[PDB]
Amino acid sequence: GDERFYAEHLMPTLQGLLDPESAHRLAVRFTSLGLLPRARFQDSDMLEVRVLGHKFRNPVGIAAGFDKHGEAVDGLYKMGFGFVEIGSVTPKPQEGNPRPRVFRLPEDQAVINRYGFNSHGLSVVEHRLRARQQKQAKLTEDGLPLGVNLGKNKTSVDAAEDYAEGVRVLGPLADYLVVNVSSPNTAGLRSLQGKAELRRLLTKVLQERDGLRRVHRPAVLVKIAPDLTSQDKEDIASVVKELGIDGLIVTNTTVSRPAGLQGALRSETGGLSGKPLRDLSTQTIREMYALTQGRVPIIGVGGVSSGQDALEKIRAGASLVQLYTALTFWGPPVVGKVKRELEALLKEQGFGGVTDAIGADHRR
Ligand SMILES: Cc1cc2nc3c(=O)[nH]c(=O)nc-3n(C[C@H](O)[C@H](O)[C@H](O)COP(=O)(O)O)c2cc1C
Ligand SMILES: O=C(Nc1cc(Cl)cc(Cl)c1)Nc1ccccc1C(=O)O
Ligand SMILES: CCCCCCCCCCC[N+](C)(C)[O-]
Ligand SMILES: O=C1C[C@@H](C(=O)O)NC(=O)N1
Repeated sequence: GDERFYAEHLMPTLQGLLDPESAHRLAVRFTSLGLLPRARFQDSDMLEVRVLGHKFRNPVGIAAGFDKHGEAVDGLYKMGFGFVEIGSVTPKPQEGNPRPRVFRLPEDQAVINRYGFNSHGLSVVEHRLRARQQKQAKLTEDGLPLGVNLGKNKTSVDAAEDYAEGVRVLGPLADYLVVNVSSPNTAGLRSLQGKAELRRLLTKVLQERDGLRRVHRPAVLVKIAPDLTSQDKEDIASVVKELGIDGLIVTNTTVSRPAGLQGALRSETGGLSGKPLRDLSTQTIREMYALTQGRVPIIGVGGVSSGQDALEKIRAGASLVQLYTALTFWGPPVVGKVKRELEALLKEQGFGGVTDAIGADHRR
């Protein structure tokens, strides 16, 4: 699990041999078989966070979209992530967009994808999680929670009902649910982010959640785009506080193309992730934290590949962070790297632990 060997040799060679979707599929397969490094980094108490009704032994999770179908959850904990989010899962199976649909921008340390919610569907994922449900219960009790990100089918005629089905089927199996209302790659999905129908949508979601038995009742979070107007964000903050949404995930990929991208493939359609997204997502965290008065837990995601990247989102108001794209460039060692650097920076800047640092920028 040597960071330099993966970063300088293994990964560059893998990317030379495999297109990104092939690499992704191979990585999921290897991970689910435990064929990858087991974290030697043992988490210190400084990294522990309590939010969303759970203990997280460290604040660094794997973002949705890597393990879309729930196949590699245990290998991902083994890799050192403090929590795992699977999905997005749609109600029925669907294939997603035609290939190629994932693109590498090496010069920018970025990826563009237009997968389009390729999904095994709720039923398959349900049985997959049921097969390890008790193992997960112990992991969660141990401080390693599981999130499930819910999507909707391309041809769906009623978006709210798709999400409602997801709550009923996978909600009993998840520590938290994510209503993904921010994918760049499904027609019309992102406009579920406007006020009146976001309120209608989330009201129905929360009602379905509340109808689940107490011990099987997940937290519900909303995952938003980096691409929202001031008005959108203002409206989302309002609805979230009004309905009692448990948290926000900030952010999904961007449909923007920031000035300065060098990759040959920069003009491919889809969502951009990685380094070019980093500060855009950090600023969105900062804004949503202020609009919710620091009362609504935020998971910060976008361009995290170092302890500094993570701490900047934490200080901006994130209680937890996720990464994905950094894994595709640096490989598994990046997880321990981020955790180790985060702990060092926390001591360095005088924080007793992660919890003390949450939102710290707003208190200056
Ligand atoms: C290949 C790929 C597939 C993704 N699939 C999903 C998805 O299915 N559901 C979702 O909510 N986010 C998905 N995302 C977005 C990530 O969860 C994350 O929000 C985004 O990539 C920003 O974090 P990062 O810069 O560390 O990659 C995907 C991202 C990538 C790169
Ligand atoms: O996931 C990996 N690679 C990978 C390689 C290793 Cl050696 C380990 C792990 Cl977990 C993942 N790669 C990707 C995942 C999603 C989208 C694009 C890629 C890519 O390669 O461009
Ligand atoms: C029966 C429905 C089948 C849907 C399959 C969708 C593509 C799944 C490809 C493997 C997972 N992955 C995200 C790594 O491409
Ligand atoms: O939420 C999502 C969906 C994913 C996909 O296209 O499957 N692409 C993304 O970048 N974010």
